Formats: sequence, C-alpha cells, structure tokens
Amino acid sequence: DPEVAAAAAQFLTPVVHKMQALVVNGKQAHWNVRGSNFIAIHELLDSVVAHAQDYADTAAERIVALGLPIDSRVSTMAEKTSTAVPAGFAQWQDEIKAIVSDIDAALVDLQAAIDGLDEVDLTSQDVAIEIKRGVDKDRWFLLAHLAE
Amino acid sequence: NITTPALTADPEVAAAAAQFLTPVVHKMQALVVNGKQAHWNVRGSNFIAIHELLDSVVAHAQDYADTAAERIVALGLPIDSRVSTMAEKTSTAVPAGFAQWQDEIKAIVSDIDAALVDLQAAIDGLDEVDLTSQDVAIEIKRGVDKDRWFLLAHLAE
Amino acid sequence: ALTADPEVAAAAAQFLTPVVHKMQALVVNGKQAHWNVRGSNFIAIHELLDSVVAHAQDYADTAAERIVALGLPIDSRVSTMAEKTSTAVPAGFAQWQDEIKAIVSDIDAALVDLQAAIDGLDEVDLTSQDVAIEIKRGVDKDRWFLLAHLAE
Amino acid sequence: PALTADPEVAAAAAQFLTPVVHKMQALVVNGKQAHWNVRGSNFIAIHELLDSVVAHAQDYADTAAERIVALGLPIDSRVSTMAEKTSTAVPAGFAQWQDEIKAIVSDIDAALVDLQAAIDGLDEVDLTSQDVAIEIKRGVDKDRWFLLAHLAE
Amino acid sequence: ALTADPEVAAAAAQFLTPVVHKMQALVVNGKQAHWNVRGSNFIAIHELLDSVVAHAQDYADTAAERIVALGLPIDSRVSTMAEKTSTAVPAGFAQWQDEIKAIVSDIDAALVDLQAAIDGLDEVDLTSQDVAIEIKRGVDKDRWFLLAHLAE
Amino acid sequence: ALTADPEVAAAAAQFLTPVVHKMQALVVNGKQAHWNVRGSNFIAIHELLDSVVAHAQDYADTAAERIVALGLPIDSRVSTMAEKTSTAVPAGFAQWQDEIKAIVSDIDAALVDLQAAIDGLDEVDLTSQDVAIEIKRGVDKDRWFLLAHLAE
Amino acid sequence: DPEVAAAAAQFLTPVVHKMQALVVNGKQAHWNVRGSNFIAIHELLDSVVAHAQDYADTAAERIVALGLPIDSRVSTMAEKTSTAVPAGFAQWQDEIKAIVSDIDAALVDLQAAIDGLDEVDLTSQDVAIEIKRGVDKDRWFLLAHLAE
Amino acid sequence: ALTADPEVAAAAAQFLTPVVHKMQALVVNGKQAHWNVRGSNFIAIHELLDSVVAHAQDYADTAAERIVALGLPIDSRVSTMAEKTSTAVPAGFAQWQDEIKAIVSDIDAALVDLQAAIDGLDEVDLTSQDVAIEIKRGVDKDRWFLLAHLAE
Amino acid sequence: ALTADPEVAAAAAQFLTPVVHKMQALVVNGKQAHWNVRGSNFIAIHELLDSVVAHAQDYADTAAERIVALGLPIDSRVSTMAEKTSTAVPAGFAQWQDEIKAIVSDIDAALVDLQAAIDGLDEVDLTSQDVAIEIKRGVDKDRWFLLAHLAE
Amino acid sequence: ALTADPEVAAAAAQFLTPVVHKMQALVVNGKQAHWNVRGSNFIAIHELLDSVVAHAQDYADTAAERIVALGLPIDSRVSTMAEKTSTAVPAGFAQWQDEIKAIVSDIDAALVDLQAAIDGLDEVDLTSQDVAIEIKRGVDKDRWFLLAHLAE
Amino acid sequence: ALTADPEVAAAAAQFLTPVVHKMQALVVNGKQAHWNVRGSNFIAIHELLDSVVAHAQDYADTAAERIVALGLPIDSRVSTMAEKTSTAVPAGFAQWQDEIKAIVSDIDAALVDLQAAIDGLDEVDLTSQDVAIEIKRGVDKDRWFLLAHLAE
Amino acid sequence: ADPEVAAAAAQFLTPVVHKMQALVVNGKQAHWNVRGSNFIAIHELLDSVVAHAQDYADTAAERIVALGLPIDSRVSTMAEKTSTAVPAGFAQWQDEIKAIVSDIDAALVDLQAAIDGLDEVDLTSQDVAIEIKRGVDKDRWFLLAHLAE
Ligand SMILES: [Fe+3]
Ligand SMILES: [Fe+3]
Ligand SMILES: [Fe+3]
Ligand SMILES: [Fe+3]
Ligand SMILES: [Fe+3]
Ligand SMILES: [Fe+3]
Repeated sequence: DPEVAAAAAQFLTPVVHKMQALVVNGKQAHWNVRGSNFIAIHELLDSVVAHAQDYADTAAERIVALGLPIDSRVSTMAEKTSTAVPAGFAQWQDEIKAIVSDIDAALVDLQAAIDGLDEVDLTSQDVAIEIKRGVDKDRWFLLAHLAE
Repeated sequence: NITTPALTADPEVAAAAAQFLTPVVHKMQALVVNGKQAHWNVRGSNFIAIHELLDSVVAHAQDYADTAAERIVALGLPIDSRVSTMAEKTSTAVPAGFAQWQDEIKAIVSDIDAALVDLQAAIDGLDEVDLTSQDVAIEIKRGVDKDRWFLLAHLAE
Repeated sequence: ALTADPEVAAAAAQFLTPVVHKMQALVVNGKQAHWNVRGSNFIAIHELLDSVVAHAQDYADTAAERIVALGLPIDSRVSTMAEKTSTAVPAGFAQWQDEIKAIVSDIDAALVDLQAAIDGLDEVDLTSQDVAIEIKRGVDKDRWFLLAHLAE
Repeated sequence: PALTADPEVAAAAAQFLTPVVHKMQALVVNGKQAHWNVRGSNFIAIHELLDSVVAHAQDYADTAAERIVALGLPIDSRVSTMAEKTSTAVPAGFAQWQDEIKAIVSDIDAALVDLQAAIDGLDEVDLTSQDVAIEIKRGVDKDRWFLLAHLAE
Repeated sequence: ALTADPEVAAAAAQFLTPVVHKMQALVVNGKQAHWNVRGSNFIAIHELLDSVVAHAQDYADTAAERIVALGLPIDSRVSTMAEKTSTAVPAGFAQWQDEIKAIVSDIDAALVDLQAAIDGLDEVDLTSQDVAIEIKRGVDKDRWFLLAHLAE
Repeated sequence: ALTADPEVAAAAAQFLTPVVHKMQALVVNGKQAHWNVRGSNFIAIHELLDSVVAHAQDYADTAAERIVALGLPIDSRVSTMAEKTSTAVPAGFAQWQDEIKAIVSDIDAALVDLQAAIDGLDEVDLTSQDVAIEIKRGVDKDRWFLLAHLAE
Repeated sequence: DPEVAAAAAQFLTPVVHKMQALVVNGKQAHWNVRGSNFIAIHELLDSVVAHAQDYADTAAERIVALGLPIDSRVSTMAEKTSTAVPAGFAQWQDEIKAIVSDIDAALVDLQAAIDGLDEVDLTSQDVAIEIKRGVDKDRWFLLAHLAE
Repeated sequence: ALTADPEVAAAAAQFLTPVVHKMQALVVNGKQAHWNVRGSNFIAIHELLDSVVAHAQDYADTAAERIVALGLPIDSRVSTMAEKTSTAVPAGFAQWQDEIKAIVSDIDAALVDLQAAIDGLDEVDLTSQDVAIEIKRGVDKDRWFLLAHLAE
Repeated sequence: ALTADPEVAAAAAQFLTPVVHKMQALVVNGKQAHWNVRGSNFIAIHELLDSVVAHAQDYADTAAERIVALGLPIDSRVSTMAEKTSTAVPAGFAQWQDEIKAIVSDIDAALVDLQAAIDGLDEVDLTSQDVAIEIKRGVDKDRWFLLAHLAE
Repeated sequence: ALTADPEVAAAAAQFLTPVVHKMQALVVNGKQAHWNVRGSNFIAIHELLDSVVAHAQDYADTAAERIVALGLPIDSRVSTMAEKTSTAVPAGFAQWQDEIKAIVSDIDAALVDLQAAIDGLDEVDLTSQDVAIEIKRGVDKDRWFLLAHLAE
Repeated sequence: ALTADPEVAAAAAQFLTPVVHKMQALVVNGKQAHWNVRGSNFIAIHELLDSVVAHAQDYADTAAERIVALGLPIDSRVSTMAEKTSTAVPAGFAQWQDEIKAIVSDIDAALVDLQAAIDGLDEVDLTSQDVAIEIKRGVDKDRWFLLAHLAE
Repeated sequence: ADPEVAAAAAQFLTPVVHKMQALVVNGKQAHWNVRGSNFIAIHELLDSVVAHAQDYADTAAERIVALGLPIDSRVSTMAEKTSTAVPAGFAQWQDEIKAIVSDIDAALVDLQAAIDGLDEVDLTSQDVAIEIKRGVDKDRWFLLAHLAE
C-alpha cells in the first residue's frame, strides 16, 4: 500500500516539524529563562526538549520505515513552524506560556493525525497516540505552575 | 550582574563572547536539525554505521550548542536562537529527501566546515579578550575536528 | 479461566499463534544468518542480525504470554514451529546482501500475519490488538534498517 | 493556557479512569497486607510476587490518575474515599498462600471489569486515554496469570 | 512460628501497628497531594511529595515486618486503615502551600505514635525500639523539608 | 596461503554441530515449557526455565561461533534443526513436575553429544574441547537445579 | 578505659563465632538441600549466608576497633559452636528446621549482648541490635514456609 | 627542589593558593547556607547549594594538587583558611534570596582571584593557567544558576 | 520547635553542635593531610584520608540536619568553626606516620564530644542519640583503620 | 547418575572434597587474618585478604556444586571442616608479614590438593578437572599477590 | 615467588613468553592500524580494531602474570618486544582491506606460538596450558571477525 | 587550509605519541615485574599510569590524524625513537618507580616543547598537549611522593 505510506507522511510530517521546532525553541527558553523559579523551570524545559527530540525521531522514522522521505531541514522547518518564545531574557511565567502555546499547536496536529489514521493505519496511529500521551503530560507539568 | 570579576564590569568582555560565540550556537543547533535530517534519510550499503555515526554527531552538536549558549548567558547576555533567527543565519547542503550515504557525509562535512571557520574566528577573536570563553571555542573545535575526521575517513576510497 | 467469554481467548489464539511461530522461527533463522554471514559489511550486519534476533525473541514471548494469560495453551515446540514455518536463509556461508534479502523475506511473511491480527482483533479484543500493533511497529523498523542497505 | 483544553475528553477520562485509580491504589494497600501475612510452603516466591503486583499497581494508579489530572480534572483518592469505593477479600490476619492468591485474584477480577468498561467507554471519545486503559489491562492480565497459574494444580 | 516472647510480640503489635496504619495512609494521601498540587512551586513539590510517599511506603513495610517477624498478624486492609486514620489532604486541586500544611499535619500525628512507640518499647524490646527510631529520624527530616518552604 | 589443518577443523565441526542443534532446540522447547508450565511451583520454575533458555542460547552461540571461527559453515535453519532433534516437552499446559522431566530428558540427550565431543576432541583440537567442557559444566549445573526439585 | 573493650569482646565474640559458623553450615544446607522447593530455598539460604558473613564482620571489626584481638580460627570456631545441619542430602523442610535452630542459639547470644551492653557501651549495643533485626527477619523468612 | 623551575612552581603557589582557600571556604560556608536556608524555594535552593559545594570541593582539590604536583606544599589548615577568607553567609536561618546573595558575593571574590591567576599565569605556566580557566568556567556557570533566581 | 518540647531541640543543639564543628573541621584538615602526605605508603594513605574526609562530610551533614530538623539554626561558618576547633595537622609536607598521628588526635577529640552526646541525649532524645551512636560507630572504625598502620 | 556413570561421580567427590574443605577453611582463617592484621601495610593487606577470602568462597562453592551436580552429597559442616583442616594463622594480632606467611602456607596446602585433583581427574572426568584448573589458576595468582610483598 | 617446581615455571616461561611479546605488539601495531585506517568501512573497522587491541592487552597481561606467578621474570620492554616481533601493518594511511590483511598476518603468527604452547604444556602444566587455550579461543574469534570481511 | 600548520602540529605531537605508547608497554613491564613491601599498591598504581598513558597516546595520535596526517607508531618505529630505564627482570618497587619517573621526565620535555611551540601554530593542538601534561604531572607526583620519605 502506497496509500498507507502516503497517509502517514501526510499526518505525521506536521508532527516531525513541530516536535523538532520545540527542541530548538525549547532550548531557547531553557537558556534565557529568568526569575524566582529558575532552576526548576530550566531543568523542566530541558526534559521537555529531550522528549520533543525523541518524539520527532519516532514520528520521522515511522514515515521513513514506510518508505517515504521526510524533509526536515532547518529551512523547511522554519517555513512550516512559528514560535511565541521571546528573543531574549524572559520571566519563567512568560517562558511557560510561550512553550504551552507551541505545545497546543502540536496537540492540534497530533489529534488530526489520530483521527486521520483511524481508518488507514493503526500502527502509525499508535505512534501519534504515544506522542500525545507524553505531550499532554508535559503540558500539565508546565501549566500547573500558573494554575495559581 | 555581569560574569567574570577582577575589574568592573566588564561590558566589553560579555560583548565579545556574544559576538564570537553566537555564530557557533546557531551553526551547532542547525547541525542538530540538519544532521537528524541526514540521519533519517540516509541510504545504501553503509546505512547502519552512518545512521549511527550521524546520531552521535547530532548528540555532540547539541552539547556544543548548549555549552556555547550557556557561556554567553553566564556572562549576562541573551541569545536569540529561535528557529526563525537560526534559519536566517544558517544554510545546509543536506538534501531534501533520500540520499546515498556518501552524499549525506559530503553535505554534513560542508556544514561542519562552515562551523569550523566560525570556531577559528572565535579562537582568534577571543585570544586578546577572554581566555575562558576562548577555551569553550577550543573545546568545541577539538570535538568538531574529530567528528569531521570520522566522516571524511569514509571517502578516502 | 472464568465466565471470561471464551471467544476472546479463542480469537487471540487464532490471530497471535502465527505471530509466535514466525517470530520464534526468526530467532533461529536469524542466528543462522548471523553466524554464516560474510563480506565487506560483516561486522555491522552480524551485529544488526543479533539485534533483530533479540527483538524477535521478545516479540515471540509477548505474543505467547498474551495467549497463555487469556487461558489458552500454545504449541510452539520445534516440530510444530517447523511444520508451520519456512525460511529463505541459506544453509551455509552467504554474502550480506543475500542474508538481508532472506531475512527481509521472512520478515515480510510475519508482517502479513501481524496485519491479519491487527484487522481481525479490532472488533474482538483491543488489548490483544495492541500486542500485535506493538510488535508490528518494531518489525517494520527492523525491516527498514535491513532493507536500507540495499537501497542502492 | 486554558488548563482544561477539552472539558468533554477530560470528563470521559474522569468518568472511566477514576474507578481504575481507586482499585489500583487499593490493590497496593491490600497487596501489601497479603505480602505481610502470607504463610506456607510457597512463602518466599509468593511474598516476592505479591511485592511486584503491588509495585505494578502503584504505577498503574499513578498513570491513570495523572492522565485525569493532565486533562484538567481533579481526582479524589483520599483514604476515606478509596475505602468507600472499594472492598477486598484479603484476610485480616495470617493466611496460607493459596488463600492469599484467591483473594488477590478476586480483587484483580473486579479491576479488570473497570478496565474493560474504560476501554469500551473511551473508544469513541478519547483514544489517548483508551491507550492508558489498554496498557494497564495488559499488565494486570499478566499478573493475574502469574498468580492463578499456581492453582491450576 | 515458633518462639516467641508473646510479650515482646505483643509490645511490638501495640506500638508499631499505629505506625503501619499512619505510614500506609500517608502513601495514599501523599499520592493524592502529589496528583492534585498546583501553583508556582508545582514541580519541586510534586517531586518532594513522591519522595515522602516512597519513604512512607518503606517505613510501613519495615514496621509491619517487624510485627509479623515476631509472630503476630497485622490488619492493614484498606477498610481497617480508613477506620484508624484521617487526613487533612483536600479532595481536589489545592495550592502547594495547602498541600504542605495538610501533609505536615498527617506527619505530626505519625510522630506522636512514633514517640509513644519509642517510650513504650524502651523497657521491653530495644530491637523493635530501633525500628521506631529509624523511622522517626526519616519522618523528622521529611517534615523539615516540607515545612522549611513555609518559613517564609 | 597460509597454513592450518582443514582436517582438524572438519573433525571439530562434526563434534560440535550436534551440540548446536540440541542447544538451539532447547531454546525453543524451553520457551515452550516456560509458557505452558502450571501448578504450585509456577513462578520459580517459570523463572528457572527462562534461565535455562538463556544459557542454552549462549551455548548454541559459543559452539556455532567456534565452528565458523575454524572456517566451516553451520546449518542451523529451523528445518534442519527439526530434522536432527526431538523433544519430550508437551504440546500444551503441563504440571511443573512434568515440564522438569521433559527438559531433563532433552538435557540428557545433549549431554551424550557433549561427552562424545569432549572425548573425541581430546585427540583432535584442545581449543574446541574446552568449548565443549565449558558448555557441559553449565548444562550439568542446570540439570541439577531442575532435577533437585523431584529429589522429593 | 579497658572495661569497655573487655565488655565488647565478652559479649560480641560469641556473636562472631555463631555468625561465622552459620556462613559455613548455611553453605552446607545450600549445597545439599533437595525437594519441591529447591530453587527458592537454595537461593534464600545464599542470602542468609551473605547476611551472616556481613554480621560476623561487623561484630568482629567492632571488637578490633576497640583494641582487642578476636580468635575466630576454624579450630576455635568449632570448639565453640555446634550445628543441626545434616551431613548430606536433606529435604528443604529439614534444612529449614536445622538452620532456624542455629539461628535461635545466635538469638540467645544476641539478646545477652543487648542486655549486657546496656549499661556499658551503647555504641557496641547498637551493633548487636542491628544484627538482631536482620537475624529476626531471616528467621521469619525461613519459618513462614513451615507455618504450613 | 623537587624542580623543574623554582620560578614556575612559585608562580603556581602564588596564584593558585588563594583559589584553594576561597574554594575550600565555599565548601564550608555553602554547607552552612544549605543547612540554614528557608522559604518558598527551599528544596530547589537546598539542592542547588549542595551542588555548588560539591563543585567547590573538586575545584579546591584540583588547584591544591596542581600546586603539590609542582613540588610545593599548600597550607589549607582550618586556621589558615579562616585568616585568609571571610563570608557574607548569615550565622543562622535565612530566606533563600539572602543566602543566594551571600553565596554570590563569596563567588565574586573567588572570581577576582581566578582572573588574577589566569592573567598572572599567562606568561609563566600555561598548564597551571588551564587549571584556573577550567575552574573559572565552572564557577561562572554556578554564579549564573544562582543569580538567575533574583533577576525577577 | 513543633507544638512541644523545647528541651529536645535544645539538647540536640547543645550536644550535636560540637560534633558538626569537629567533623566539618576534619573535612578541611583531612584534605590538608591528603594533599601534603609523603613517604613509602603515599598512595594507600592518600586514598584512606580521602575516604575519612568523605565520611566526616556525611557525619557533619547528618548531625547538622538533625539540629535544623528539630527547629534550631547552626552556625558552622568558617570563622566560627575556626574559633571552636584546632588541628595538629602540619602546615606543609609531612611523612605519612605523622599525618596519621595528627588525624588520630583530631579524631580522639571528636570522640570525646560524641561520647558526651551519647551520654547527654540518653534521658532526653533517643532519636538524636541514635545520630551520635551512628557517627561514633563510623569514626571509631576510621580511627582503627588509621592507627593500625602504626601498630608496627 | 544419568544413563551415565557412578565411578566418575565418586572420583569427583574423592578429589574435589579436600578442595571444598580447604577453600572454605581459607574463608574463615582469611577473615581471621583480615581482622587481626597490623603494621605499616595495614590497609593494602587488609583489603587484599578480603579479596582472597571472596575468591576462596567462590572456589568452595564451584567445587562443592560440581560434586553435588554429579549426584553426591558433600559434608562441609564446621565440625567436619575443622577435623579435615588446620591453619597457621595466629590466634590474635599479628604483623602483616606474619599474616602473609600464615595465609601462603594455607594456600600451599590447598595447591597440593588442587594438583592431586588435576592429576587424578585426568583419566576420569575432564569436566571436573577443568573446575580444579580454574580454581588453581586463581589460587596461584592470589599466592603471587601475597608473596610478592616479601620478595624484599 | 616461587615456586614448587622450577621445571613447571621454566616451561611456562618458555612457551608463554612468545605469546606475551606477540600480544603486546598487537596492542601497539593494532592501535597504528586503528589510527590510520581509511575507506568505506572506516567506522566499523576502526571500532573493531580497538576491540582486538583491548583483547590483546588482556591476553598479554594474563600470559605474563601466569609466568610471574610461577616465579620467573618477563622481559617485555619495548626494545625486547621490537627485537622479537615484526608487523606488516603499514607506516601510514591505508585502506581497510589492507589493515585487515596486515592484522590477520600478525594474528596468524601469534596463533603459531599459541598452538606451540598448547602442545608443549600438555605434558608439563595443565594450568598454564589452560591459559594458552583461553587466549587462543579469543584470538581465533578476532581472526574470524576480521577475515569475514574479505570473504567478499 | 594550511598544510604547514598540520605538519608543524604533527611534528610537535608525534614524539608525544611515541613516548606515551612506550610508557604503556614499559609500564606493563614494571607492573608485572615489581616486588617488595609495597607490591599491591604500586602494582595497582602502575596499571593506572599505563591506562592514562594509553589514553594520552590515543588523544595525541588522533589529533594528528584529525589534522589529515598519518602517524607512524609501529613497534619498530616506537623502539627506534624511544628508550627506557625499566629493568629487564624483577626489581624492587623503589627502583620501578625511579625508572618510570625517568621515562615520564623525558615525556614532559616533549610535552613542554609542544606547548611552547604550538602557541604560535595551533591553539587547539596546544590544548591537547596541555591536557596530557596536566595528567602526566599528576602521575609523576603520585609516583615520586613514595620516595620523598
Ligand atoms: Fe477502533
Ligand atoms: Fe516487604
Ligand atoms: Fe590429555
Ligand atoms: Fe536506656
Ligand atoms: Fe586438558
Ligand atoms: Fe597567548
């Protein structure tokens, strides 16, 4: 099935882009974060970035194992992707809100992959589900700090 | 609130770190992304060894990007390596899709050679100004020099 | 055991039993390929085969223990496994390209049984279906690692 | 930054995974009771197997509960609540290893009924929470076999 | 089983049984606080609460096995634990300060039972008394790690 | 180019080849017993069989690699292994005592090939002899751990 | 003050001999045990032996650190010690009863040490108490098997 | 002598000796801050200080042993260390913000000495200079980890 | 602190504070002996002193934390530790016999403070006494490991 | 037994029994020397004696389990071991030179039984011979590490 | 040091000394090959050579320590090794097929010495013979991993 | 792309590869043949000097190759370029130490020339020589402190 492979690339490719973007912009947030929660938030952002890289890898290799290429060069990723992470120094609350905003957009792509792969490829569906479990948990670890 | 003591403060020294280490952060972080690209898309008779070597190049580039970034931040200056900025400052020969292992190694040596030029500029440019930052540039150059050899040794014949 | 509706257990045994057989066969024919492989890619491929064999052993265990957990026996004695299974791995020394092609061929027939399990367990037992999806994920990846070597 | 992102999915998780948390967390406490009080010819093997069923159950409780909380709804698993929502066949004092296994298997059978119900209820609603129920069911099914296999003769 | 100064066994049961119920309740109620905690200190307190629960589970096991090893049973079923124990941990989401104050409250009540075990075992069984001491040193330290956060 | 006794290697391959078939069959038939074992000693015997299987796989690997190191191929495909090998392990569920007797029976047959290799290799290749001696030391030990269970 | 060191030697020396003897006699039971429970009991006896060796060390090193020699040559140890462990093959139930009987006699010496050291050296009494905790738990793990 | 160059050795003692004292005093005063710290960031700051202390101990060792390797003694007795150093760390309980400022002040004093060492050793002994540069990289990072909390 | 006994906190501070000063001083002076030791046993004694310093550091921590857990602060600033403590460890290079003698001397003065804590906490707080017993067991053993070298 | 042979098992017991006794005795006598050793090489000899003890315990276990795997009991009760064995290790404190000489003397007596086993098993059971050779190889190395200290 | 029989020690030196010289040279020449290897298989062969080197270093050590344990010296100074040993490893960069051919030639020469040691120790000292047997197993296996690459 | 930089670096680091790789071999020699009252400690410390020396050899040789130049470190070249004071047979630990310290002293001469001469050529290769020199100076001290007596 050329269509099973076509459908994974269509649904999983946005996932590789946003997860690979989260690695880079996540490291930006980790470097520049300031303020009274520094060390916890600096470490937490490092763990989200490690997760993001593992997820980009799982999704990318699921596409490639099906026999289709992935274009995830820097130029392409920057084209398909954007970020609320500030350019410079920012308070820990602001870094959190910026990363949650990047995570929310990745969640919309994970859910679209989950619904889109239901009637086509349960194995590729399972990859988006496993990623969404981890990203939902990261989103909570981050956002619970602002709950009040 | 600016790192390094003895004299005050010094805005000069921080400003040189940012100037020479910033292109390093951007090229090393680009090499993480483009190296993963090469890692996913590589094909042909040397697949598993080159697939694995590229992962280890990426893991090094990521460490180097962090050490350079944190050295800039420790001196009290921000760093801009958002995806958008990094894309503007950086370019790759890694192909868009599948490619034979020889071609991937050439594309990645080309991107490493661009980083080397910026490391050698940092080493020269920091020599008169901040030996501690210079050491960061030196340490990353040794690792990058070795990764380059591991890549290039495959093409000797 | 139990009033634990007997048709769920029977569907796992029917769809996962071929996975146990072909995965356990892959352990043995993979060791064969690992011992007897030759040529310019020897070390990497000898290593990669050992890793496919380790995966195949784990997948066989996982599928078999799912059947037995649901209360049914499994026959994968050597004699049953040999009746139910066949291999393209050569008898003796062979070049790495040839070993890879033979292993990918065995992997391709296991993938057939994995997808039949996935499709067949969908309206019956989602827990057992997840065992097959998990194995299929790993097998698809092992197949790409092997097959990428022949890509030109 | 909303915190609960889909109230509907959140509610479905709370509805179907809350009994899973209660029974797994109760299984930690009553599994320990069986581990402490077990006697007879199979002591050391069963004492150790019960410890591993307890460690699983603690992880399953944690995974289930954090799935509900991540989605934005709280969980009440205080001791008083857990005790009102749960019961156990584990004996109050010393018991032979066969009776401990029967009692622990009866507790796991009631959790499998709640896991299957979660699997069924999450199917049209949230496949990501369904996957959490499916992962737990696989491990609990395995533990049930390990225990029950001792009684097969 | 087989000895057995019923006396020393009785003292252990009298004094360590409340320690088992309170430590085992702290595992359950500490997990409740770990799940539901919110606020600017979330990650550190979520993690510290896990570490308290891990300690409390080891202390319950040590105190319970000390009683059983001496030859008396322990009734630590959920229904009995719920009858013997009470918690201030809230039913839902709560700010990290409130979770700390609730958990320090539950720890303060265990400390009263730990001190009564240490005094009560003193003339009776120094080996059971050492169990109560070892537990109290860890609980005292956990109480400080929690309470230090509120010192201002 | 350059030396060696192809005679030595051929004689040695013929002594070790039976070892490889029986060891590799014991992996498959041991897993079979591991999955299907039942009764009052389940968890201990299930675990011990897993360790018997891991040793057998190491032994098959050590013997096969010895043969290949000497320059000779080895045919351990499933089809060949089934022709040369048989098992007393039952087709389905079996009481632990019977699983131990069946596995000991398979071990006993392997020990006949091992002893023949140790005796015959004494005059052929002391290096290959040492492989058989090491495999036999472990197998003699697994047999006692299994069998000591029926001593009463 | 010689009196502290003399009390330690006096009370801890029997503990060294009996723990050291339990290493040897427990190895004897570990090698020769037979029966339905072989593997569990074979492994449990190894674990008793490892504890016994650790305890004999800790007690001996306490005596020596206080300045006094210890004589636990084989010959001394055997004049001072006896065993119920059978000379050959024995069912697992009989090995357990013989090892528990050797443990019971070590318990009598441990309790005498705890009582004897109470008014004299609390630091050496802590050694006896820590060993008794461990031995009481080993005793239960053995005997629980015959509870029936 | 025990030399080498008398001059080179002397330069290293001269420039690295202050570095040994300030690092070794930071162990001691960092532990102080670690024990006595309070307030809403307690756990994270309590852990952070322990890691600064573990680094300062390592830096003290590295610098001292560089001096001794070159054949010169080092006097880092408590009494000497106390004459040659001073601390802003409070005597008792303090809020985490104040411990951070006290520690960063002790660190800025040490950075002054590290920089004079890097400047003074440039012409004389580049091996010892590298010791000071390695330490200064670590200490600069430790300073940032602390001071970042007050940027607020 | 707590809702109860001021005498418990005060006795712990009274008896364990000297122990913190002496153990923390032994970290500093032990490192001095470690760096400056010479002669035929260099490497064995260099290593042993590092292990003595690691223990002293852990003991200093355990005793300080016990005090703070009970609600009282501790002043182990360098300045204070210097006022309350002395050393026989020499200023520069010394033979290993004289480093062992100096370290033993510092350890004997610690043991006097530990035995005074043991005796003084006996009627006040058995949990705090247990801390002092545990440190004394370890320090007594370090003392023997060192002094046994001079039994020559 | 197997379908195999009783005069093999009898040989093993005959040649390996005195090994089990002497190695197990070296455990106890080795501990005795490790406790009581004094003088300028204390820590290095203390630690060396512990490693010899650890090897001796493993060697006893390997010899004993070989005998038992063959189907024969082993009597290594304290009383039997004490009967079959003697030591030159002193009752009390002794200089490290004397402890080395006493231990090497116990080792030489074991080497005599190890050599008789190697010669005696040569025509009877090459598998048990291999156990004797493996033990002798370790014992020969331990002896060298001890004796090298007295060479001058 | 010492030993029993001067003849045993003398045969060990005579037959194992050449093994020590060849293994030790293969560490040095193996490293040369590992530094200078080029071509399509660089990383696999670079890593494979490093593991051949690590094995050779261990075999050198084992053989040399066996000689010394029996009481005789070994002269393995660089000048001696160089007089006793030669290599076909090239001086400079070389393709991986050519590094493999050179290393395999150096191993072939060591295998001649090993087989001479095994034959020559057979009537003299089964313990030292077992050392040459174990080395020869490992080296025959390294030889295969190298040469398999050239089968095509 | 300056070939003279790499060649100059190779020329400074090559004697370091030879002397370090010889110390591996002659250190093993001392580690096997050492006797006397401090046997176990010195036998062990010599094994750690050897493990360091092998690392230093590797790091220096691989910097040369990374620069694109071959290194000739065959046994025959190493023996032509190197000498040792380690005795041929059994020797007391004090004599093994003096011989090894003498080999180290000759290596420090080469490390110091590399450090001085790489200062104007290649700071990255200089840094390799400084790192090896820091480790070797520590091993020198660990050995020699036993004779300070
Ligand atoms: Fe569906
Ligand atoms: Fe337990
Ligand atoms: Fe023979
Ligand atoms: Fe008292
Ligand atoms: Fe032989
Ligand atoms: Fe300069």
